[PDB]
Amino acid sequence: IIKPAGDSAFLISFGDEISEEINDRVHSLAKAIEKESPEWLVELVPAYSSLLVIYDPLKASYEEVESYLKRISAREVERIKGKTIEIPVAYGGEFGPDIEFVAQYNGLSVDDVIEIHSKPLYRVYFLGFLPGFAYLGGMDERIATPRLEKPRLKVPAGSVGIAGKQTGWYAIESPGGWRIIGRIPLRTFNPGKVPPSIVLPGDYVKFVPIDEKEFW
Repeated sequence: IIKPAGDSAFLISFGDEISEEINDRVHSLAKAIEKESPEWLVELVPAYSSLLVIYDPLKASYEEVESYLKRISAREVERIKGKTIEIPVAYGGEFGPDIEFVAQYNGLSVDDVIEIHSKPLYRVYFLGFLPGFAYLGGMDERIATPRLEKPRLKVPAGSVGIAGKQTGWYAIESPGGWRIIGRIPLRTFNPGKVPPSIVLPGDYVKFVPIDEKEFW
């Protein structure tokens, strides 16, 4: 989101949001630009939710520089879209027993847990098999919540939980003491599918709140 920034400069702007996903967009974009090295490039100054771009006005016209940054940002968003798997989660109620305590331990409503949880773009950083679990990075800290004092013996397949600053899900029924906030209806790990998990490390995940009814 792309605005002029004074003398021979533009600011890409994401914007206003201190955020690890934001931080990495900035960085990835600066990188995407550095991959081209356009001949008109003077400086790139990342900030937490923006990137300053400065150009040599003898090399590139203003209108050129503006257009190009619009085009390189389009292609960054398309690259990240291609890497993004959308995951429906029915949050609260029977599907997540522990959501009320997550809210309350953090001083929020349940609806707020749901927005804060499903807002980021998560990175899949590790997968385990047998029992399958997907471990994710990128959770907002306002929903951080320690584990149950004693684990449940049977967590249904698809449970989305929190455990400190981590979120992830139980791919099949298994023990665990993570705070369960929602359940996924997709069979996320399926031996005898190729590949056998729907996300692989290095993929991104977008959780998508659904109701009970387009859960079943």
